[PDB]
Amino acid sequence: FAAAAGLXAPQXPAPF
Repeated sequence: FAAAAGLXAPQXPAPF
């Protein structure tokens, strides 16, 4: 769970 958030997070801007 924690891992998921941490690995995803830097790509949050991408759809933008």
